[PDB]
Formats: sequence, structure tokens, C-alpha cells
Amino acid sequence: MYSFPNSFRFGWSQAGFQSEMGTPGSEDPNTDGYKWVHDPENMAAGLVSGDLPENGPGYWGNYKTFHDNAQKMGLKIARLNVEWSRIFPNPLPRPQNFDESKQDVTEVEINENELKRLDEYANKDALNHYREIFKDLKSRGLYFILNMYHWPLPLWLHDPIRVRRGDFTGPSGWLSTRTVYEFARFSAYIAWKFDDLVDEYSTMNEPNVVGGLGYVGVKSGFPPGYLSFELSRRAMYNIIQAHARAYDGIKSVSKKPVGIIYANSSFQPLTDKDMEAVEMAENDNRWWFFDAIIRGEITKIVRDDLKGRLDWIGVNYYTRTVVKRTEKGYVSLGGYGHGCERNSVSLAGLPTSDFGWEFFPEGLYDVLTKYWNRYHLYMYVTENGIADDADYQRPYYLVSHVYQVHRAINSGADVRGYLHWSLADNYEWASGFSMRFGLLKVDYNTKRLYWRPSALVYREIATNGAITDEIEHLNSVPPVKPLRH
Amino acid sequence: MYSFPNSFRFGWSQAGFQSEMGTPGSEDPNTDGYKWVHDPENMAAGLVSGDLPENGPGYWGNYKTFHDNAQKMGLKIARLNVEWSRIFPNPLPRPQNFDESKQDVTEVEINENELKRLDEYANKDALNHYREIFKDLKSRGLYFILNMYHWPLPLWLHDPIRVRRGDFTGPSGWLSTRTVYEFARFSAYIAWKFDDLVDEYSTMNEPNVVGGLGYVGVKSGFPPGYLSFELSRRAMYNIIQAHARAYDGIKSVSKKPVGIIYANSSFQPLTDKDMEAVEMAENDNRWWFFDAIIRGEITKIVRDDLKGRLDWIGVNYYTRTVVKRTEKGYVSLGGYGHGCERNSVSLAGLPTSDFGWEFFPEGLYDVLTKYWNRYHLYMYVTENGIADDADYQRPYYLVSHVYQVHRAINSGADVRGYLHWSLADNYEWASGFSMRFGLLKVDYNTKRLYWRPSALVYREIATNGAITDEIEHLNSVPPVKPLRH
Ligand SMILES: Fc1ccc2[nH]ccc2c1
Ligand SMILES: Fc1ccc2[nH]ccc2c1
Ligand SMILES: [Cl-]
Ligand SMILES: [Cl-]
Ligand SMILES: [Cl-]
Ligand SMILES: [Cl-]
Ligand SMILES: [Cl-]
Ligand SMILES: [Cl-]
Repeated sequence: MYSFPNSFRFGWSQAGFQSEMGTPGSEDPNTDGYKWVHDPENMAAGLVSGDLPENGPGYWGNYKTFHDNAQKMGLKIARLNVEWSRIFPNPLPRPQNFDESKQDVTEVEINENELKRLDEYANKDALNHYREIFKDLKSRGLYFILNMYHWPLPLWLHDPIRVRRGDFTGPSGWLSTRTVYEFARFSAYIAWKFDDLVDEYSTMNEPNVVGGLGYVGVKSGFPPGYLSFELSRRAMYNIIQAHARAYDGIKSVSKKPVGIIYANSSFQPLTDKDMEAVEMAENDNRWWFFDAIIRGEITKIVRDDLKGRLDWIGVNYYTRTVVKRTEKGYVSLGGYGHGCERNSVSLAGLPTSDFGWEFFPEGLYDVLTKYWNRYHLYMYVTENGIADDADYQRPYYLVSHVYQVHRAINSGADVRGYLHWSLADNYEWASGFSMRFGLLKVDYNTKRLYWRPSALVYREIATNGAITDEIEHLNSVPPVKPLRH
Repeated sequence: MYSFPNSFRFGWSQAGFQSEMGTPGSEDPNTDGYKWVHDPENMAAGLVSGDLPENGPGYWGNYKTFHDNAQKMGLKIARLNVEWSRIFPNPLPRPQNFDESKQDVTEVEINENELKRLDEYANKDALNHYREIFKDLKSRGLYFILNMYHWPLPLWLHDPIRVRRGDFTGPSGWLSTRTVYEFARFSAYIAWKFDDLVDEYSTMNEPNVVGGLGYVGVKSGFPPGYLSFELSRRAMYNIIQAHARAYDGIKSVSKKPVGIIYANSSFQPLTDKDMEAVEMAENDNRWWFFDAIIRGEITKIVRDDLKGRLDWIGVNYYTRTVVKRTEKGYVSLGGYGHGCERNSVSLAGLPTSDFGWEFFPEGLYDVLTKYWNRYHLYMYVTENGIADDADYQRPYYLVSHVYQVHRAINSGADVRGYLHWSLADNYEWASGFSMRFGLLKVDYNTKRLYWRPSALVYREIATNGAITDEIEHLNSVPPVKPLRH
């Protein structure tokens, strides 16, 4: 048996755009993401799947059924976000004493009168509905992490088709400090409205994906799909200071912990001669960002308005990345990690998911202990899961990664919970509905939820607070011989 | 939801030779089967795997742990056998007024003095141990079906190496009416000793396999592996009258129901022009045997000493057999049913097990309703399961076959329980330990039992007496794209 601290919580994470829509009256047509996935040219290009989020799993209407099943599964923590677009579907007045040309945003003043004026423009129907959802959540005894931002922006801040086309005269998302300013005020406003229900806050989810896929990895179908190293850097600079200004904003109205959730990989050497390549990749993908919002270090200078703006770190982990040293520096290798064939085996002989992602639970121990030793900030595993409609690999994936969290705690790392991605199947961005990450399988015609066997395994873990003796054999690699390869 | 009658019981079946040995002091070295699987020539030929049953799962010593897990899983019925060899490890005196040359055995007299004399030769340590096992079983509220015979014979009745070599001067198993006579007395003796613990009896398990694989399908590694159509028929004739004489024997000491357990396939037409081939195959594999022990019809004559010797039918079902009409008659086709590649797909595109057996749950409905319409005797599904160490297919296999029993009941068939093969992994005859049929995975080094996710699924079925809404999606074919093919 592998037992966890009495205070450790098992639960799940979920995103609004991916799970809310699907029931009558639930559609949110007012985001950059909604425009992006409906765009005829994006569909013709195959940048998006043609599946549409308004045919989704229906959490907006059916949240009591989601929460019923989570409670029956023994879950004790959830991380959800509010959709900015639902709260402010129409534009806010452009800020007066605000200079859009100033590169740096070092303060965004929050006060009671500003909050009461913002309240005039908020959608009270959406606010009340979210209160009902979150009250129902809390009434099941679930600890609540509220995340402010999980990729879609109001269209009045970002028209992604205009930017895709190379037109930068309109609302340009994270390329504009207007978005930085409004995100800070949005985050303060939500904490002001919901602090009585929230246990901890996250400002954002996977900001590195926003900048990396939106402006470099443009085949991914992440908006606005405008290929530019320069603008990727500008977007990440703005998202960093937006995190800091939202941290300060929330702290002006709340005493509760404020963290951030990040897309992590475990960087692994192709050969024993590649350890410096690993360090370089960790610098280029992880430490540059966290040194900025924890130590204030940015490109070198120290900004005192960035330093110390983090209480905890959310680790989102799915697989590794294998790197080797080059003359110029380092490169990642296809055939491992997230660059494998779907439903196959990696070059290392490890099974791959429906998404082509390699089975590599030891990477989660690596990431947790690396963060702990560098910053000594406590952590949640805020995402971990697998695309696996058939449920062949998920029982092993679940138990093996939970075991690696147990290992990390035994080594001294302060890890306070494990949140699986996800409770139920949902809309997986440019891939649509075909990638199924749920413990629960969704029938999108009826919106009914079904328990995959891994959900029964998870109930055993969560209700016992342990990997029990009876399921310890699942701490192993899914047998590869019976799988496609 | 698919609900079952309140009296319907879910449980499991298990065999002594396959599961008992593995703990200190549990070895039974005195069967034809033990000699057969240790034989150097059989091992060199690859007729047997080289795995040895004395390294097995250890039910003889660890039965309380088996039963603990079955009780936790909600199971309410078990079918087990006593091993003849354990009860009579040394030979009995040859019967005096018994003519070994008489082809027909129409009566085997049982009386109290005969039973008390038999008792003098019985192993009291084994008898007491079985009583302890069966008492523990009954103390969990499990209904108990006791089967008398599940293939191994005492070596003093069958030396299979001598017969393999073409020497018929020694103890020749089912080729000898001595075995018929002694089986009837053995069955009466066991019922006399255990009737207070038994709810229903079966005389034997899969008699058609004994005759078919022992004397025709000789590549299978089933003893004595002597290829002869003539002797296959002689063995089946003797096993039929042995069933009848054991039926009468048990009924001389007990009022409880006595049935038989049979190896079934669902015979399916390759094309719509092949329905007569199906009927012929059903005649040649199923009806000839049951017409003999129910209607007394044998080759045509009616024997009044065979007629009416059956109260219930145990259906053992794993997959189908596809047949087509030939000029001479009919033939079975490779690439379907039990003649597929392992961990692949059949010619029909259906997934195959670790044993090469095709996924075909509708066959179970076919077999149950065919038996019911012909004989109107009530039934148990006494075996159903899959070789699947990884547990990829078993959740679907379990739910889909249980659903087909629900269908059969809805159509009028009197089916009173479903017994999965098996609770735990065990020694699978000539294949050794590599074919894993358990809901529970066995570590053969430690003898520890682990719950595969399908065991958690089975607990949901058994504790609710139903396929619940939450697992209804498992009534479907395992997705083939992610599996080996
Ligand atoms: F299809 C997609 C992909 C990435 C995204 N980020 C925000 C909305 C959205 C939609
Ligand atoms: F390996 C095997 C195969 C079939 C059998 N039948 C009885 C014992 C035995 C052993
Ligand atoms: Cl990372
Ligand atoms: Cl630090
Ligand atoms: Cl669907
Ligand atoms: Cl049959
Ligand atoms: Cl009849
Ligand atoms: Cl083992």
C-alpha cells in the first residue's frame, strides 16, 4: 500500500470552454475561441476539427450530475475556471489614464468604486449561475481551486481571424497591454464576488501554451495562428506581467493563496552525453518563466513589481520530451514524448495514447522534485491524464502517476493534491471531441455519463487515500504486446 | 439498466487441479494429469508447457483469502470440484461380481455397507480439509454447486503415458468400464459425505472435451493423446453411462438436483446458405450427447437406464464456431471462433483474446435458448471468461455476456445464475500459467491476489443484481483500432 497524508486531496480539473456548453441556453458565442473554431477557412484548412463546442458535455446545465458522480467517486478537490466572456460579453470602456504604448504595466489600481463600476457591466445571470454551480460544489465537501483564465478571451479583446490575416489594427489579445490591464481588473472582480466560496486561486492555465502554440506552433490550431518569434515573445512578456497584476489585484480583496498552472514536460537525455541539453531545455521551457514571476528576473534586470508574485505551483504533466545536444544548442526528438504515432509504441518501446503521447510516469516525479528544489513552493498536480476512449491504458496511467506523487512526497516535496484531467470527456480544442480524457465517458447525443473502469479504480484510491494493496499491480506499464504497434 | 430476478446469483467456477496446489503440503502427485504434465517426452514435444501445477495459486492453503475477495465482490454462488485422486490416492479392490467385458453398465448398486467400506480407503485428511473449505464457503452465504469430476483421474485408473505409447494392458481411463463403475461409487460416496453443505450437484465438467481432445485433438496436449476415432467413441460411450450411474448413485443418498456441465460453442453459418450445416454441427457436437442422457437415445435404441438422468444443464461458453456446408457434410472454418490468431482480429473484424478466441457474446444467447427450447431444463452459465492478463477486453466481455443472459431470461429461458471463469488466474492445462482468466491477477511468486478493473466492474454487477446504467457502455465490442491486429 502507498498511503498519502491525511490532508492530501484527490480530485479533478476541468475548463469552461471545453465542458460548459451542450445544454439548452448554455452557448457562449462571444470568445475568440468560439469564432476561431467556427471559422470556415480554419475548417477548410483542417486547423480545427469541425466539431463545435456548443455540442459539448453540458456542464452548464448538468453540473449537479457531474458533482454527484465526483462525490460518489470520493473526490475532495476540484479546479474549475470562470469564462471571462460570460461575465463581460460586451466591451468595457477603454481606460482613460492608461498609455497603451507603455511596454511595462507595473501597477493596475483596484478600489471599491472601480469594482462597483465594473459590476454594472457584468452579466448577472452568468454570475448567479456560477454561484449556484460553486455552491453545489462546496456543499459536497469539495475543496475549490478557482482559476481565472483557461485560454479563450472576450472577442472585444481579441479578434483572432483579423490577427491570423496579419491585421494588427484591431483587438489583438495578449499582444496588447489593454488585455493585461483588463485581466488584472477581471481577476480582482471575480475574487471580490466569489471569495466566500473559493479556497485557493490560480491566475491562469498553461500561459506557455498560449504564447508557444498561438505564435510558433501554428499547425496546432491554437488562435491566432500567426507565425512570429517576435510576437510570441511579446505575448509571453504581457502574460507574465498580467499574472503579476492579477496576483496583486486578487490580494487587494482576498487573503487566500494565489498560484499559477503551467504546462510541464519532463526533459530526458537521449544519451548520457546529453545532460546539458536537459538543463538548457529546462531553462528555455520552465525556469525563464518562473524566475520572472518569483524572482522578478526578466530580459537581465529585476523588476520589483514582478518579484514574489506566487504562492503555489500547479503542475500539468502528461509525458516527457527527449532531447539531445546539438552544435547550436539542443533539439527535441520525434518518436518519444508527445511526438509519437497514435495508438502505437515509442522508439523506447513504451505505449502511446490516442493522442500519440508516450507513457512516462517517472517524468512527474522529476518535475515535482525539480520545482521543489528550486523554489520550495508547495504544489498541486493540477492536470494528469490520457486520451483513451477504450480505457485500455488509463488504469495503469492513473495508478502509476499517483505512485510517482507518493514518491515525490517521500523525497520531501510539498505536494498537496492530485487532480486528474478530467472527470468527463470534453471538447479538446482543435481536435474536437475525438480525444477522450474522461474517467467518465460522455454520450454527446444524450449527455449521459458512464463510468469507465478507471473511474472505479480512482474511487478505490480516493476513498482510501491510498494506492491499496489490491490495485498495486497497476503501477506498471500497460502490456504492449496486446496493443496496436 | 438490465436487472435480474431476485433469486439469480452471480459467482464463479474453479477446478481443483488448476487452482488447489501452490502452498506447502498441497501437492497431489497421484493423477494422470500430474504424470502427464511432468512427462519428459511430452515436454520435449511441446505437448505441455513445462509449467507445473504445484507452483499454482494455492487455493488449498489460501482458500479463506479467495473467499474473502469473492464476498467483497458480492458473489453469491460458487462451483468447485473435489479431486478424486485426493480422496482415494491408493487403489481400491477390483470389484468381484463385475464383468469388465460387458459393454453396458446399467446399474451400480449403492448401499450403506458399501459406503462404509469405501470410507476405510478414503484420505481423511483431504476429506476434513475439503469440509473446512466448503464450510468457510457456506459461511459467506455462497450457494454451492459441487462438481464431482473436472478431468484428472487417479493414476490407478488411468496411466496416460502407457496409453499414449499404444499399450492398452494397464489402467486405461474412460476406455475401461472399471472407471465407470468406480466413478458412480465415488460420486455416491462424496454426496453421502458432503450433502449437508451442497446445494446442487454436477457429475462432470466438459465430458465432450475428455473424449474429443484426448483421442482426436491430440495436438492439444490433453491426456492420453492417443489418436483414434474408435477409442474416442468408446470413451464417450463410457462417460455417458458413467454420468447416468453417478446420477443414480447420488440420488440414492440425496434429494438435491443433479446436473452436468458441458463445453458449448455457438455454431454460426458462414453464409445464409449454411443453416443446415449449423443444424448438423449442433447434432454432432451437442444434441447426440444430451439426447442420450435425457431421452436415453443412443447408437438407434433407447436405454431405459440412461433416460431422465438430468435435472439441470451447466453451459460453458467462450466463443462461436463458424461452419459451412460441404459435399460430404460440414466443416468448421479457421480465422473465427476458437481458431484465430492470438491478440489479433478475426476474419469478421472482431477482437481475439490472449488464447486466440473471438469476441462473440451473442453466441451465449443462442446456446441458452437452443437448450431451453429443446429440453426445458433450467440452466446455469457455469463458465464464461477470457484469457486477458492486461484486462483490456474483459470489462466488455463480462458486461456483454451478462447482457446476453438477461436477453435469454427475457425470452423465457430459465437461467438461474452466471459463474465467471474464473475468480483468479490458474493453471490452464497444456498452456500452463500464461493464459490468465482471473478477475483477480495472481503473483505466482508470492501467491498474492490483485483486483483487475474488471473485478471492480463485476462487484458493481453482483452487488446491484444488474448491469447498472453507469456501466451499460461496456455492452459493446472492445474497440479494435487501439488493439494489436
Ligand atoms: F480550437 C481552439 C484551440 C485553442 C484555443 N484557445 C482558446 C480557444 C481555443 C480554441
Ligand atoms: F495438461 C493437461 C491437459 C488436460 C488434462 N486433463 C486432465 C489433466 C490434464 C492435464
Ligand atoms: Cl516544463
Ligand atoms: Cl526562489
Ligand atoms: Cl458520443
Ligand atoms: Cl455445443
Ligand atoms: Cl426432452
Ligand atoms: Cl506471476
